[PDB]
Amino acid sequence: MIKQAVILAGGLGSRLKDKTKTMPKGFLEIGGTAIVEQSVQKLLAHGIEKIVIGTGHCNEYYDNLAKKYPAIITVKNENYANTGSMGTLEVCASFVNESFLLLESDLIYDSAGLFSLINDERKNLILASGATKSGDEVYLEADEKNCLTGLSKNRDALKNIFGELVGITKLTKSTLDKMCAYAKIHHSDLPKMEYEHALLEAAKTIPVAIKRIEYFVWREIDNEDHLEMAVKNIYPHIVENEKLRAVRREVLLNPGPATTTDSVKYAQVSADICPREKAFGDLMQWLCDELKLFALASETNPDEYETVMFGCSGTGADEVMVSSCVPDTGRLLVIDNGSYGARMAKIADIYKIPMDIFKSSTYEPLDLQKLEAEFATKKYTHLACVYHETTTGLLNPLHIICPMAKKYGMVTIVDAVSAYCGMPMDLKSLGIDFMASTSNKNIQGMAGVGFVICNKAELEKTKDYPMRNYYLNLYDQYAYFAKTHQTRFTPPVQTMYALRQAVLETKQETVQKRYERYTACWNILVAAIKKLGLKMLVKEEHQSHFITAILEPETPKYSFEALHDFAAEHSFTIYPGKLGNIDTFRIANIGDIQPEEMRRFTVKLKEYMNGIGVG
Amino acid sequence: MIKQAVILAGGLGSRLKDKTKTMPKGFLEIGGTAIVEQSVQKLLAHGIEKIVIGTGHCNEYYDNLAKKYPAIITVKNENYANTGSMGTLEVCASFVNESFLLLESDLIYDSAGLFSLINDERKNLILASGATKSGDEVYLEADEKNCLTGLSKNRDALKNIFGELVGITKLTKSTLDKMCAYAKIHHSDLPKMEYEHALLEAAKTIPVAIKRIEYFVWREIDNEDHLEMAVKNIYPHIVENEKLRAVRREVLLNPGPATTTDSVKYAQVSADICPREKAFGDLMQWLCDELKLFALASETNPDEYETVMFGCSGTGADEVMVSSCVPDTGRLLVIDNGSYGARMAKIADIYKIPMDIFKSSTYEPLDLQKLEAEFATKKYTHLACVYHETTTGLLNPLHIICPMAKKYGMVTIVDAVSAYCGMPMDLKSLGIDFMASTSNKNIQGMAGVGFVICNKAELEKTKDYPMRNYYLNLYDQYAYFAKTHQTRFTPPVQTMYALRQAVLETKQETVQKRYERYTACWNILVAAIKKLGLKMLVKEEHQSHFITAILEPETPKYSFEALHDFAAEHSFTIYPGKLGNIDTFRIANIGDIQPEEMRRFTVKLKEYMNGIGVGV
Ligand SMILES: NCCP(=O)(O)OP(=O)(O)OC[C@H]1O[C@@H](n2ccc(N)nc2=O)[C@H](O)[C@@H]1O
Ligand SMILES: NCCP(=O)(O)OP(=O)(O)OC[C@H]1O[C@@H](n2ccc(N)nc2=O)[C@H](O)[C@@H]1O
Ligand SMILES: Cc1ncc(COP(=O)(O)O)c(C=O)c1O
Ligand SMILES: Cc1ncc(COP(=O)(O)O)c(C=O)c1O
Ligand SMILES: [Mg+2]
Ligand SMILES: [Mg+2]
Ligand SMILES: [Mg+2]
Ligand SMILES: [Mg+2]
Repeated sequence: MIKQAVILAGGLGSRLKDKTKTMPKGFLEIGGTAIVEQSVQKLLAHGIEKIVIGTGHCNEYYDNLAKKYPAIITVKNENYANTGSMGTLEVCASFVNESFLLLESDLIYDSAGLFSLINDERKNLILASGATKSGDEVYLEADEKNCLTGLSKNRDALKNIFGELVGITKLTKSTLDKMCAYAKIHHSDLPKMEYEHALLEAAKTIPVAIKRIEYFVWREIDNEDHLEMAVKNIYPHIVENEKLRAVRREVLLNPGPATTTDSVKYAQVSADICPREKAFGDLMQWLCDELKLFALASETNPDEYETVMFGCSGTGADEVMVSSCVPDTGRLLVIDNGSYGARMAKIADIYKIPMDIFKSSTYEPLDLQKLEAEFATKKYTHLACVYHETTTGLLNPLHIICPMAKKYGMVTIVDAVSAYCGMPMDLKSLGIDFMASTSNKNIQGMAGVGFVICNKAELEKTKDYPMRNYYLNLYDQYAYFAKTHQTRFTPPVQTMYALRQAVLETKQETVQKRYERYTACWNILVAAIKKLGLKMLVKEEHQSHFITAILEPETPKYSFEALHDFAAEHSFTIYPGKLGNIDTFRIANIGDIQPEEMRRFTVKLKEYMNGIGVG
Repeated sequence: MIKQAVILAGGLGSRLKDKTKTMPKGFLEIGGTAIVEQSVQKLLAHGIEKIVIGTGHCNEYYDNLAKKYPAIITVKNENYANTGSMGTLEVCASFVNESFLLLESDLIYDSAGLFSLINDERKNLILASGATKSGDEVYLEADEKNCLTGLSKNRDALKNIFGELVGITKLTKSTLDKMCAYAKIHHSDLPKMEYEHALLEAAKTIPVAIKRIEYFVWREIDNEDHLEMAVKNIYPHIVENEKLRAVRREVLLNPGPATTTDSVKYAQVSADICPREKAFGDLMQWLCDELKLFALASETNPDEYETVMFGCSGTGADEVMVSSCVPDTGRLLVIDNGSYGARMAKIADIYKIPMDIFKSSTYEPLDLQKLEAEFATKKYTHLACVYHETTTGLLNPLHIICPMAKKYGMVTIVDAVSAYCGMPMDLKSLGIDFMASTSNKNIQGMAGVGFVICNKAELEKTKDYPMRNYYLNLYDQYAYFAKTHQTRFTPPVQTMYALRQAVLETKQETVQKRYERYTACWNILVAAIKKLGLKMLVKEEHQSHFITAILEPETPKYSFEALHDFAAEHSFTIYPGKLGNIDTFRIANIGDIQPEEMRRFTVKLKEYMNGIGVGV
């Protein structure tokens, strides 16, 4: 997979005259957005994790772009006025360390050119098109292996015309080295070298193939004629082509699997791979390194924590923790104030772990005096509890409970399955030793990877615990990968590709802003609940903001099924209540849901409720 | 998703003169394949499981087509000479029970059209294109909501030209009902009604939207002019469009995950769905009902068997069996003649199940005499064993071992992780009570679903047993789905969509033909092994044909790393040996690997082996 890209954007764009006197031409806007920002989104959407933008003229526009996209690094060609495009690539190259995509800044293009270059086996590969009749075409001459032998804007300087250079090229680091060595040795005589020229030179000794997509839909914008072609013809075509790959968007109001981006969905599609290959071990290592960061404050040293990934669900991860972190020499206290706390107590009981339960209401907060009293008996070495009790939307105050458990010398075992990545978390100041979550809740990937983020020292303390199971044993799963850079058994390979994409998108959003978008959706729902006269099971002060239990209207005209089927006709999936003794329904707002989508849902809810005489 | 399609294929193709005298025009060939078989392939590749073809003219071409694609059912309009296309749709209608794609038979098209209709939220939807300059165009007139209000081959008879009808339309069953009711009402006065006519009438009371894809690449073939645009321009363009979506193909010579079809890859891409929804409960039910049939002979009663699916790996599925099927009141005998037999023994011991181990060589066949003497001690209520020991490619003779165990009163627990779907199996005659496998080995899906196919009577016996774990407990996982039509926990939804496609493609290939394909590759590999002077660790007669353990060459110039890195440069992934005291490398041939591709590998293997002095 290609993880890096370079956008060459130091040019003056002089041929656009007034348009570029104050502005790089990448920041021309078609359809409401800078063309280069669209390219940045297309690159990240295909799993590019680092975008090196070589800046020069009006570099401020790009520095300000980088503020919106953490994947961008800007590097200025201070001499941009007196070099060509090769000089800008030269200041970028020290930032490139593997194979990469190389893009011009004045392009619009069908993103299927990204996919097609990434998925071609040839390592050095120019994307080319058929005839465009656009002006300023760079023509490629190719040999019988379709490899580059000449290039020129004068079609008569060439021995054949294979296609036109699009400006999107896949290259190895070694090919870049060769280009930068030829550019450097010609700093005096060829000061305005264009990157194409150095690539042609490099192609003499390293084969550089050309992939000719006859009908590839693209346009470069050097001047006003190009812009006319872009605005009137090429852009609406690109829009249509990219919408052909759009996936049916169902808005899920259940707490996960939730609505996903289509870039997370398509991240599941990749070359087949043997998961014991080094490259896949490096991907699993990167997933471990990056997952645990979403649970730590930036000032907490990451090396104090480990991630342990398993092929299993959230319940699986909870069972890993209960069944691997509490020796028979200790005693566990489980907080049961919901289905997931009750589940952990039943797991501990199945395993015959010494254990008492602290039972409390599913919708009103825990008594912390009574809880501290149970810590104070010194009977408990370990505590297992849930952060967000998805049963009702109750948020347990683990910023209070778990540091208190630590003050009593206890190890903390935390189900954060529906909390992690939806709100900021710092395991260190939260006093949390082991934390479980999954790949398909608030991180917004696909189901199938459960994981435990561990205080490394407390993880180590379990090295000599008797195993209670095999597939779900925390220490062995951790120890084997530390030793072999392989995971013990076959993992959900494609789901792990999806998880990496969801990790990149969580870094792009940041957890803080995801929390704000979740809470904005929640704010809309609660206001509409109040207007309709509906009642909330949990008091707002005590809620997670990620799911809201709503009491069922008393009128016999209501049923869950009728509201559910109506909402489903409008592409909204709602969720039943989970309590035997109290009738509720639940509306969650996680995943890719947008505030306007929750607004549209409340409109439909009001339609339905009004139709049965509620509100 | 959309599970059903209909092809109207009854007409004469008269405008094609001699080419259709003896043949339906759907069987015109471009690129070596009948255009209508090309359409069937793209339908099947997008998850369609039933393709109803309405026949008439020379219906025998379509009946022979149906022999090659089991998803096809042909139904002949006997009166095709005296109806139009709606009459053929009429005789197909009772075979359609859901929303469906409706297709003309003379089409070539970008398959993106299937994907785009399936993923559009509007339930009744005509695919349209911009102007084609093709002749015989069917023009569509649309209202301000892009819904159909008129159509004609005569441009001037319409108040507006919204686009051209491609001939691929998504409809509900209720829209089909309406169309058929209107056609029967007009049997007398409109006996040659075209299906377009009836759809326009339905659109007067049911909104039928039009999805206009301006640059959509397609062509219908009614005459020689159409055929020329198809051959010279449209078909090469579709080929290019479809190859832009191709995923890089690595040939995996490791035993799973292995090379997959791109249709299985893209089956993971779907509408987000809450797994407790009835629709997804129905999918998991379908998967259970279909997975167990690849482990049974047709003469075996599928009602005697259940499937229990989990979100775990093959080791997880083995652990499900070991930890849920043997109570402390019994005693388990584990056969250990390989890594996965040993693994089941290690799991057994961690749970403290009463057990002995029957150890044997990892590359000599087990002594059936010694094993029977162990069974005859009457000390064991349960046997656990491995069908295919992918450690070495050693295939245990379970068609002897497990019925013997049954004759001795034993319950049988079988890891068939690397055996199931690569060779015909019948659990009834094999005497197997519990059989595990996964979604990413010989069934050729994506990893994440581990499952246990159970003798129903024996599965129900385990209700009495104390739970030893929770996530991996067989009975509780079975019973919950039986009671609720939901799985206990969140499953790997998208992996299950891919498993469904892999199931559909196994049904298309058949397990017998897949065994032949695998064995075909294995033969090629074995013949090249011998030509090079390489030695196999397991005797041919005791091998599975699915993975071959090869002795590493003695020369210091050999290394697994060099051979692996050279192979990988040519898009082949090989696998290291697994054995403590014998140096081997392994070459598997499961997954979508083709024989020509195994031949290409042996050519590169000879290049490497000759390079270091092996093989003359
Ligand atoms: N294949 C090129 C057709 P064109 O001649 O229009 O090249 P450009 O003038 O559009 O420059 C190509 C890219 O190269 C960039 N560039 C140009 C000059 C320079 N000194 N540095 C650059 O990065 C520039 O910003 C732009 O994105
Ligand atoms: N949008 C269609 C306009 P066109 O005039 O090409 O219609 P065709 O003659 O090509 O037929 C359309 C389809 O309808 C089928 N058909 C036609 C006549 C008939 N009695 N039964 C059919 O199924 C036929 O085999 C063919 O595949
Ligand atoms: C708090 C909590 N814990 C555990 C789980 C179990 O997750 P899974 O269904 O993936 O087992 C969930 C499910 O919603 C959850 O919300
Ligand atoms: C016979 C056998 N049993 C068990 C396994 C373990 O399966 P998994 O890697 O999915 O855990 C394998 C996988 O190679 C196998 O071949
Ligand atoms: Mg130019
Ligand atoms: Mg340019
Ligand atoms: Mg026609
Ligand atoms: Mg036709």
